[PDB]
Amino acid sequence: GALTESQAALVKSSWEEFNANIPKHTHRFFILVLEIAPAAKDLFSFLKGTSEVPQNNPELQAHAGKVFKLVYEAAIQLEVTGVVVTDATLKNLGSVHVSKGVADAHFPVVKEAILKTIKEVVGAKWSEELNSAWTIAYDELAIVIKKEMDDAA
Ligand code: HEM
Ligand SMILES: O=C(O)c1cccnc1
Repeated sequence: GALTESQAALVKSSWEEFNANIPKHTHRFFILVLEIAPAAKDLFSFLKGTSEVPQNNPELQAHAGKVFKLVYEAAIQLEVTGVVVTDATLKNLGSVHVSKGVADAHFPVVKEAILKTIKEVVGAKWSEELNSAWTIAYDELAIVIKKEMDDAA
């Protein structure tokens, strides 16, 4: 697909849709995560000692938002420029993932959790062309973070 002018137009449009509801889309996101992999719970400070995923924990929202922003930004960057640019941020990310005891087999957990979250976010407007466009953008960004973790470990 590549990211045509037509495909990027599709990712931007769908990200704008996600931001429109951070406490929902981010709590869903942690549930999709614990559905796919339960043990992941012990990883997160704000999830430990708890029995369910807190719905209004600011720490938790701030946390999940930041993750989706990072995947959008990556898609536009692909259409316009043709690539994903690795900065300070992407590298610090790689450090903290290792402190917290996170591995690569964890990544398809958080991907499916994000494609499923966006399919849920865009509903009937969903196209093969759009799925293809976020898939392309996650893959391309994960390729970069995994790359930095392996560097932070
Ligand atoms: C392209 C995919 C990913 C992106 C964009 C991303 C982004 C981030 C960011 C931005 C932070 C720090 C948040 C803060 O300062 O507020 C963080 C922390 C963390 N990440 Fe991820 N991440 C990704 C994949 C993963 C995966 C696959 C896992 C494993 C399940 C994971 C587990 C964690 C943990 C345990 C922390 C520490 C949270 C705490 O303070 O207790 N991440 N990540
Ligand atoms: O909340 C976090 O810090 C988080 C969630 C998913 C992936 N990475 C980090």
